[PDB]
Amino acid sequence: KVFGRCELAAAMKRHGLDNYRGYSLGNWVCAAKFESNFNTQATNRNTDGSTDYGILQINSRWWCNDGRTPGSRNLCNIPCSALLSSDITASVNCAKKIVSDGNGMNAWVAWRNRCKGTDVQAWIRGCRL
Ligand SMILES: [Cl-]
Ligand code: NA
Repeated sequence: KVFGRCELAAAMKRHGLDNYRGYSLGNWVCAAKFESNFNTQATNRNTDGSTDYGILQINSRWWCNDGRTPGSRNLCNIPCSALLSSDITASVNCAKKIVSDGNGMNAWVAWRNRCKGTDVQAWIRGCRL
């Protein structure tokens, strides 16, 4: 599923991400835009052989099991394919574990390079939330 901007903002809000660990909703919408272009089916392979999955491009080296990332952890305890669903629940629950891990949203490279320090409230402007 390819989400609309306000559709995704409302789904993330319902799942508890608005101000989760201090990060306003706009941060999460901005990250999803630049990680996956709001497409739950996005996948991208990394040089180390790991793969990034779903709307928030969660990585198989640490967070999910895809059966082909040797010596990986599965810290969200899920198959990576569960992160590609049109229901974002699994992605959100895993993201909450990631952002609690110590370096906050800097774990998402696109967030650090394209959202951090910008006017992220713009990503929820106009939405009925
Ligand atoms: Cl933080
Ligand atoms: Na893994």
